[PDB]
Amino acid sequence: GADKYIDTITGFSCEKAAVTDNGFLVIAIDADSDSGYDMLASQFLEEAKKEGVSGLKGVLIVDIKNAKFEQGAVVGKRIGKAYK
Repeated sequence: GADKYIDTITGFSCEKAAVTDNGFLVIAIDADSDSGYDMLASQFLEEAKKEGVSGLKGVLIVDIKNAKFEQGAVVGKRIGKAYK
């Protein structure tokens, strides 16, 4: 699963992250803008796969300042995205 990867990037290259039930890796950053982070999403997706995280549909970037992490889901505007 993704726990080891998440535990390596948390507080390193993002503030919080989680895999959601629908198969996305959601990464929360201290964003200055409310859109435009697709390139970051693609870099994270590539890195997650390089570190052996399987089964991801994609990476979603959200702003730590407004996202709400719940069990199995993250609520908030996606400020960047990348698909498998």
